[PDB]
Amino acid sequence: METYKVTKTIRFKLEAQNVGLPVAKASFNYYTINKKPVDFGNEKSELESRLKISIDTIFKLTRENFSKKIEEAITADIQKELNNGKTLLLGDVPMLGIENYVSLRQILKNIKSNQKKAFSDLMQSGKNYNELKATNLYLLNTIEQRQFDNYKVKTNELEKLAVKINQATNDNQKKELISNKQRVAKQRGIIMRDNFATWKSFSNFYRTISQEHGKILALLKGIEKERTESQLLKYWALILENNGQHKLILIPREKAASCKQWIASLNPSGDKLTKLFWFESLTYRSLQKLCFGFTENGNNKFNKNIQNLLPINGEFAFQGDEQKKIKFYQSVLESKYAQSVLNIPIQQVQADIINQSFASLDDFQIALEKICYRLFAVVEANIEAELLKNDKAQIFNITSSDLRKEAKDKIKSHTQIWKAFWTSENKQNNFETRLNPEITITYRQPKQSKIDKYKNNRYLHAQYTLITTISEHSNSPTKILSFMSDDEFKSSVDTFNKKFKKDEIKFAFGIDNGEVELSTLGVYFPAFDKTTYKEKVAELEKVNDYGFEVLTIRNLNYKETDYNGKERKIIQNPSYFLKKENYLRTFNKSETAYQKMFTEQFEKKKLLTLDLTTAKVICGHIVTNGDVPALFNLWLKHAQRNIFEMNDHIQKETAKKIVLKNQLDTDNEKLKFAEYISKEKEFGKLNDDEKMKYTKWIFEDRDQNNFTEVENKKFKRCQKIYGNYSTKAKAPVLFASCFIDEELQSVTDIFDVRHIFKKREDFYALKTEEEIKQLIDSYNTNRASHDISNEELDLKILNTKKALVANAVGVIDFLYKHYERRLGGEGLIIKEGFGTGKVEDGIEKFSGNIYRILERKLYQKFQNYGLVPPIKSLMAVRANGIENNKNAILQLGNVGFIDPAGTSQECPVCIEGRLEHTTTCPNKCGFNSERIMHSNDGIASFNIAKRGFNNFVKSKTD
RNA sequence: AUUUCUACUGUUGUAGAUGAGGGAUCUCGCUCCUGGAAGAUGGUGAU
RNA sequence: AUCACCAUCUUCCAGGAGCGAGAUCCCUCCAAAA
RNA sequence: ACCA
Ligand SMILES: [Mg+2]
Ligand SMILES: [Mg+2]
Repeated sequence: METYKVTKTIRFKLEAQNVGLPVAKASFNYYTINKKPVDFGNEKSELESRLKISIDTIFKLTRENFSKKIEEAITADIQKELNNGKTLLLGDVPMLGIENYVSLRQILKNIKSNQKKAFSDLMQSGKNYNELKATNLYLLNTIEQRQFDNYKVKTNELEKLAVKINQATNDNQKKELISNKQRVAKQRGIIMRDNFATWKSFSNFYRTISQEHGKILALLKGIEKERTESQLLKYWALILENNGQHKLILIPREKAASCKQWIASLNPSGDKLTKLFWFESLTYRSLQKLCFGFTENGNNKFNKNIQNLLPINGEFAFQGDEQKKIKFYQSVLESKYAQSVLNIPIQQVQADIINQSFASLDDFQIALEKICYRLFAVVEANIEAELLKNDKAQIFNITSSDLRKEAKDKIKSHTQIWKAFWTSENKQNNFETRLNPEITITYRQPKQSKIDKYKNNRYLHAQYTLITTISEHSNSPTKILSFMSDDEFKSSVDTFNKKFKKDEIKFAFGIDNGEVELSTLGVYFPAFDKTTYKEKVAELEKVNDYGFEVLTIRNLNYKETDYNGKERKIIQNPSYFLKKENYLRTFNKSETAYQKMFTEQFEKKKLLTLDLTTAKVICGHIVTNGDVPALFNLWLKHAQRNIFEMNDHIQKETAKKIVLKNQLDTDNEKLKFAEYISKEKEFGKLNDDEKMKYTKWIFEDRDQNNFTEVENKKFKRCQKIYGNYSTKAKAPVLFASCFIDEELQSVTDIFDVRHIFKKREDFYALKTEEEIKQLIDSYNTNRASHDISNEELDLKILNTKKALVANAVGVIDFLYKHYERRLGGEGLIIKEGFGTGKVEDGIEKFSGNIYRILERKLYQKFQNYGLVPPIKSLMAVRANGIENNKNAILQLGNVGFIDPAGTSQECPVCIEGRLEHTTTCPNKCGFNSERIMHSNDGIASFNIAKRGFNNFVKSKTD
């Protein structure tokens, strides 16, 4: 479909020849080397109008509710300060320069601080409830005496603990500390955090005010920082091409004036295996700065002339008429003065801009940029030394790994673009791929943690890196988002959604997000929907013509020895067994050997679904088992974090102890865990005798026990973290228990239990069972959270969570291209709209959920094709899910969202039936998922796609 | 062994992904500095 | 036997700054002729 | 919707 301009930041390496922190920044265009700060006059005068507040309108900035007395008290407290003619602001901003101003955020902080100061003194000193009710602490007043006593019991207990600790000796001191920290201080803090209603409400109100202020604080901070970021340009840059390779020349502005003049006299003499390029261009965004930029001061010499062309002054004169603006700009280019100082190609502009007529301003911008962008070329004998002599030019070599290897046709995309920029054909499209006129250089020190311990390596020595920005699709409409109001982004999305047409779409992808399979994919086409069921079943059965072809590894332990005697395993890197050259080179085998190995090790089949947990693209084939290590790394990082966050990390020693286990031993531990898993309601109501049968139900094999209807009545309704915890489960679980007593006798105070790891089958192909030794070294009580630095422990889960998404986006894009080059039309990506309420629950249950990251990476992927609009504030548009509506659909470009109700069990053909088991509908229709889907778990994704398609077309009917 | 990340890894390096810099608000874990309160212990003064 | 004070010491609370993890968010990345 |  029709695209729009897109930007990316690509970088290379530089090798110095003649001479992180910004060592240098440069601009190819010679006329942006003396920049001046942007004209933000409007926004500065507009944001002050949002800062100012009128006292009486404060309480309507929040959803919270305060009684009238508290409202009056707060207003009185603020008025106490607003005397002497001060004016109130939503916050303090030293950059705008306001004075005699009073910050509301500071006052809200102070009235909270003073009261939390007085309340502690009152509670500590030993006053009474009636004394409290007579104080001026209007926030803490009116608490139930029950809470007051609940708090003072802990206070006095703590008091006791204090003097106990002072006269301490020996290991006793360790058992005291924990009892002081773990149970008393934390419980007391939570009591006041989550039970004092007015306190909670005021905390929420202050939070909302603080966030609101922070927004328009960040905006203004960026506005100010732009004023100083734009003074660091000093160099004019050139690219000297030779023998098919580029150099990089930086020349200071002290000499650019003479250097360009000298270069202008060079003779263009074809190709001699050496060229000295230099860029020139003008843009619409710069003409407005030229004409209506800083006009109020009157020193804009471009407005000492040209005024006759004006209607009165200032860009606001045009009132917003596109065709008056177009004509004024054409006249500006038509003026005698403008052509005397500008450097545009007068002939082509005159024959193609001034004389023409444009339908809209977008085309005027496109034509101006298209015709004003030039890439010159000159050549002369040994043209390197004159620069070093006359102009003191610094010189680097631009390089990278892909720019030095023998074979080509297999090269990284970010190098593909740079290779494609210089092609001759690209000069005849008017530079569709554009290299923007500003670039930067950075210098990185070596890692001492690598030097000391140490075989080529990046980090073993310093590096010079070049960062450049490249704009693809330079001849399509532009789109920018700075300073748009929140209500304009939604309108932008709605307008951009109009491009799609009802009969344009031809298929859809449905994606399901579980927790045993982190995600699942399925494909739907309109051809599946025949009239009779007998036709639907047959249409589905033709898997050979619809589904896609996938390879499955047959033996994950297979290994082979290469010529060096080293051994290699298939699981770690299958790409050394699928590609031909790699196998024949490394293992020195013959053609027949390769054919036999390929025919014996890998199975292949065509299906309608998949399982994105481990699928990967290897040498053009989709391997369903090509990415086990990336899943193991995630299931290991989750456990390593969990077993480190349940310790304690105070400086002073403590006796908290924790251990790993395969099963729980003492009934205290089982009773603690069962409580950790169940809902507080329907559990505390559970009889103290049945709390043992519940443990037997959770932790035994369920085969030798005669559990009655109680299981459905009670056990299955109070469980909120589902799973299988038996000893013979498919993926046996591995536990961590925490206590203090030395030997864990049958009567000990265990005060935490959790389930850490899942022993997924086929993890043993990488690591033996004993490699829980790895899961432990990352837990240690003595460690202080402040001390722990990177490169000795790593708690990050972001990278290991982006790895799986990186492997899944490849599969999804490959399938999208495959089907689009067969059906002739674009398709929709459908996933259910959980919103924000359920995303947090999903994170809680596992903490490695991939939903939001996968969505945020699909948006990044599919923008390049021009299929979703630019995104500014994602939470603005949705902020929530789609519930209780089985027809609605939320659309961002080609990415849809729907309600997930009743999708995971309905039969694709019979609808009314339910298909939780046997892979055949109980209604006895012809449906049978044996030869279609990888398992019975894919039926959700299919449905997720199905409902995604039918609804979308339904939206276009009117 | 990489502009950068992940799995490998040296007879041409291999398979997937890649928009980077600086900053704002909030939640959780910790440390140093200054101030307030409760209190343990040796000593000194006093009625 | 009681009351005031000096000094070492324990805990909790408030404010300032810094480190580690997660969530939401923002701006910059093309201008000038004497 | 997440799951012996
Ligand atoms: Mg689902
Ligand atoms: Mg699922």
